Amino acid sequence: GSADLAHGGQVFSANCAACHLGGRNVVNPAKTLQKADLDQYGMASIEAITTQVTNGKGAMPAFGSKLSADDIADVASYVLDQSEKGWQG
Amino acid sequence: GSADLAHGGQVFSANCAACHLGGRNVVNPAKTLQKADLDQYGMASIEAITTQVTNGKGAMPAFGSKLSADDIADVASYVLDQSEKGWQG
Ligand code: HEC
Ligand code: HEC
Repeated sequence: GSADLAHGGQVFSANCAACHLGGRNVVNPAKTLQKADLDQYGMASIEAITTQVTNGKGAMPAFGSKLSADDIADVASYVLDQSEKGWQG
Repeated sequence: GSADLAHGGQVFSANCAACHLGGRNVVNPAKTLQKADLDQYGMASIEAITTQVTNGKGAMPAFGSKLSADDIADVASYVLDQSEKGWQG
């Protein structure tokens, strides 16, 4: 799949930063995008992130109608990369 | 439509309070459930609220498949009532 990290960061800024700026989670600080939280909840994979972005979960909206498959693959790759590098912001 | 306020408050607690506790908006503080904001954005009517709950908007998830139409009508009635009276919490 698509794994354009820089484009993923753009998708992230346009669609995810409202709730996950800097890798946080303003709606649920127990479920951030930080490595330990992704690991805790089985979310440290492209497949898991793609599914949740596409379909939504709980208070997280779905993005499948607004974003292309490549947009979602890119943002998933961006999230996982940032979690491995330690987020900033 | 259904206008069971106390049931609407239960729907609100289970589905909306993660983001709108006390009539606020943790994601976008310019778009709270306070009367002045609902009035400003044309959201101070039952159908405006039911439509946005049903379809989602921006970072707000959709609920149209997860809640019955009466649940959505009840939560809209609760939101309007609380907004007009003044929220607590
Ligand atoms: C606020 C309305 C959000 C938007 C915009 C985005 N996300 Fe989200 N995210 C939000 C919540 C409330 C949760 C927890 C959902 C639940 O009940 O389980 C999440 C969770 C995630 C996760 C998992 C994090 C973890 O388990 O620790 C990921 C990987 C994630 N969100 C990614 C993500 C993306 C890539 C977004 C933009 C397309 C995005 N989220 C937006 C709230 C919100
Ligand atoms: C966090 C993930 C949210 C959940 C859960 C609920 N809402 Fe929401 N709401 C949220 C956002 C980010 C916004 C702004 C959307 C935009 O881009 O315009 C809203 C907005 C509303 C409004 C309008 C408020 C206003 O115009 O001032 C209403 C009436 C509203 N939300 C109601 C509502 C209901 C009843 C919910 C539970 C079913 C609900 N919201 C959940 C974020 C979130």
